[PDB]
Amino acid sequence: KDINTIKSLRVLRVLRPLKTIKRLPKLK
Repeated sequence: KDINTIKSLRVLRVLRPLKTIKRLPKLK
C-alpha cells in the first residue's frame, strides 16, 4: 500500500468519527 493510504485509515477515522462526536460541543 502507500503511506498515504495508511493515512486514509488514519485521517478518515479521524475526521469522520470526530465529526460525529465533536458535533455536540464543537458544532460547526
